[PDB]
Amino acid sequence: GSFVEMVDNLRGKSGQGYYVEMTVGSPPQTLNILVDTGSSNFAVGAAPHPFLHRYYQRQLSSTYRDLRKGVYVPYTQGKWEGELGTDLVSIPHGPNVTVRANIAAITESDKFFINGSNWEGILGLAYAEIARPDDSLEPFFDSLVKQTHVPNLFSLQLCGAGFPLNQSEVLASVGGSMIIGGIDHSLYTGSLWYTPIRREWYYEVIIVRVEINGQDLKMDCKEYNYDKSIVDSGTTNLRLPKKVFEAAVKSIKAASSTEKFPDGFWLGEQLVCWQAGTTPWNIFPVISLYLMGEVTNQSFRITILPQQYLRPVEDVATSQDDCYKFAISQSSTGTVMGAVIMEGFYVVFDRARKRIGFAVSACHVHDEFRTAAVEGPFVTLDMEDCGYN
Amino acid sequence: GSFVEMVDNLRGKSGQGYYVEMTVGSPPQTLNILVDTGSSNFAVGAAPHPFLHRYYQRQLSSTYRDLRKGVYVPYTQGKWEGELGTDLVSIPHGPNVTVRANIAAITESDKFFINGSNWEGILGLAYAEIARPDDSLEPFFDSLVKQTHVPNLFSLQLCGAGFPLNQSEVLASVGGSMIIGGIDHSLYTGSLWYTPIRREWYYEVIIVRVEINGQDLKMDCKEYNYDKSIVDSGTTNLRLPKKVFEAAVKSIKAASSTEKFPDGFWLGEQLVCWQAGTTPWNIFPVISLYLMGEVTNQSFRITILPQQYLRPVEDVATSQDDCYKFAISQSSTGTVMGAVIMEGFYVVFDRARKRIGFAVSACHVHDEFRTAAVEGPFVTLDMEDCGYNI
Ligand SMILES: COC[C@H]1CCCN1C(=O)c1cc(C)cc(C(=O)N[C@@H](Cc2cc(F)cc(F)c2)[C@H](O)[C@H]2CN(S(=O)(=O)c3cccc(C)c3)CCN2)c1
Ligand SMILES: COC[C@H]1CCCN1C(=O)c1cc(C)cc(C(=O)N[C@@H](Cc2cc(F)cc(F)c2)[C@H](O)[C@H]2CN(S(=O)(=O)c3cccc(C)c3)CCN2)c1
Repeated sequence: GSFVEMVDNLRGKSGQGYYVEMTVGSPPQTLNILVDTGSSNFAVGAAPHPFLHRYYQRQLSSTYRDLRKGVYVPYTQGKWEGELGTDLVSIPHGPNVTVRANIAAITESDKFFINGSNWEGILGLAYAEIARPDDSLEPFFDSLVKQTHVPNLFSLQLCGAGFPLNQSEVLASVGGSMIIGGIDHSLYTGSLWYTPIRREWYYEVIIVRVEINGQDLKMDCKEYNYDKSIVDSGTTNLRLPKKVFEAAVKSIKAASSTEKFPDGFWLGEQLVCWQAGTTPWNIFPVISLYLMGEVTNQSFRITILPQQYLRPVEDVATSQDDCYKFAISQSSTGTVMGAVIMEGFYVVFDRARKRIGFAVSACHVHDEFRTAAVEGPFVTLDMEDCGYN
Repeated sequence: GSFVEMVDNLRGKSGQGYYVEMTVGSPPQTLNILVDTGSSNFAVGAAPHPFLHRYYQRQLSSTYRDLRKGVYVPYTQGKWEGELGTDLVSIPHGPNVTVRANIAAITESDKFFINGSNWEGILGLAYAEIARPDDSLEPFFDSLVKQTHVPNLFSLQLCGAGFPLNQSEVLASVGGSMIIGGIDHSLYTGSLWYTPIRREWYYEVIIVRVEINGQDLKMDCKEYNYDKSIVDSGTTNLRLPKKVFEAAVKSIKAASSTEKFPDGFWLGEQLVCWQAGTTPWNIFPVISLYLMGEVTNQSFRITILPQQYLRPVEDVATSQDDCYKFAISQSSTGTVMGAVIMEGFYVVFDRARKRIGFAVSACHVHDEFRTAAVEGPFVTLDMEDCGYNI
């Protein structure tokens, strides 16, 4: 019911990622690790890097075991080269257990570490199927559950501030909670609705309908999941398949037409600013994503506000204006429900029952007139046809 | 060949540098000078040093003029301290002119002079912007052009032997040509392709694409010129920015994977040897560097062989094996197209038209199956974006 020891154990923000503290080796080497539900490798910087002020020093760990094998891991954003091995790992603000897990010691990288993010590694929480080099390299969460009694489930509450957080602020602020092995009821309001995990590789789900301010985008639902739809804390934006993205932007533009913005804004590249406190939230539409339910021909929906899809950023002039970037972008690899979307909800990755739960987050940003929502049920047919093959 | 007097006026090798003979003072004092397109100061040993068997003696020159000013000049490799002055300078196997130029008389140095190199000074041929102490100290070539009718251009043909040269051999062998004021057609084959000199300080260029055996390295082209790319005869290796180096080595290892080499080899530190005549050139890939062309959206490429990037060295046991060191290394100061790269081509430093020309060298080392090349044109867009801006 409650896991006080794990509540508020996350820090960070949508644009730089959310991270949890972990320790590797003996004696314990503390490192901040990016929580990534969109990959399956546990890797840490293991050599000096301009953006790192600390890294994993294998020669100083008595429990380090060298697997005598290198691995090359590229992501959409960047990539790293690492040396595989194992060591004892713990989560200070997590379950009171120690696990021997696989660790990729990063020796070379390109556009992977983020300057000023405060994290030095990544925690891939997805399934073995997409682990590199292959599925024989057991993911951290799998080792955790196998070696301990911790229930096969974790939940994430990512908290966007709603405004820019400067360097010192983001280091001192609570970014959210990662409850390992349970669900903490204080992190959400209303009811939890579950959508099935279609297949166990990414946390894959199926979107069956999309609305912009109640208006049906009206596309073949297969387009929404081409070539897949995933829940990914390791990606900032809500990324949509090319065809869906173009349709969504046209609709969002139509709904917010009382004000015109440069193309660069809609490309998610340039920011838009308004005098302090005057952001016209009301001219932007809410976005509803209907997800397949656990009951036959039943679906539910999660609704996102512009407070979620417009990401706060500090103005180039550090002025007092409230500025933002459009956090919805085009994808060529399916739908990616990133951090800005997760920030509106408490998300339960129920691996044990092969499902993902959504509930209104106790820390989501909104205004006096609208709120994010998770509602159901709705009658929906042939939802399995929405999945891509 | 329209400049027979300057053809074959160079001696030396990639590992110790190529030098030209010059005279300074009245009466003329002969000295061997390192040809360095990577710096802009003309300086000579002017005091006894263990590695010098001769040096500039100012008190014996009636035309020596003291500028009453000292200067400290450090390079990545080493450094020297000297006293500035001017004197009359000539190049015996060069244009038939005498010019008064600035000369830094080296009185102290650290890791600058090389034992057995046979040179006693350095000729910085780059622009005034990087001259020490500042750009008011006119570089030698600028003085030469201003005081004479020599065209504002020089060309270099650096000739690597393709095998080790002992002390005696390196002293009697022709190391190449420095044509002052012109282009000698006998030093190259095929056509000359020109890339723009981006800015006049180092001889800076812009690389727009890189291939290893035709396979695109596929990096943002800005990486190739971070923070700059230069043509430098004063450096042995092809030096590449950290990330480009890592990518290049990975690809070169992949292409030559039928043979495994120790990390020390790829670090450019230890040599690898093969039984005489059996070097497996064919397992190593050719490397192509695409350079911005003179025409809009057009580029050309220069391709080098392992015969260029594997530098011949004498075996530690002076055996009959053919040994080499990997002559590609990482840099934290941008790309450096060093001597091992220049050895594959005839390079024209066309200062007058702010461009650098490349053509297959008549003396590049190759085998019966592959040759170095300079080919074009290729359609390339947004090349200006490949250049780096601080
Ligand atoms: C919070 O976000 C922070 C800001 C700043 C920097 C990145 N970033 C983004 O918003 C952003 C944007 C885009 C367009 C992509 C990514 C992206 O690749 N994320 C990765 C994790 C990651 C986070 C980083 F911080 C840097 C980095 F190198 C990578 C995630 O694991 C993606 C990976 N892919 S896969 O097909 O490659 C892929 C598939 C299967 C296995 C692997 C190993 C990779 C699938 C979806 N899950 C992140
Ligand atoms: C053939 O090579 C022979 C073998 C044996 C010994 C050196 N060497 C190399 O291969 C080698 C290696 C490395 C890593 C560096 C150098 C290097 O500094 N070369 C210098 C010239 C030089 C040659 C020597 F022989 C000894 C020596 F002291 C220096 C060149 O002018 C470099 C200098 N820089 S700057 O930023 O410093 C620099 C920038 C602007 C002004 C100055 C004054 C210095 C820019 C690129 N142009 C040479």
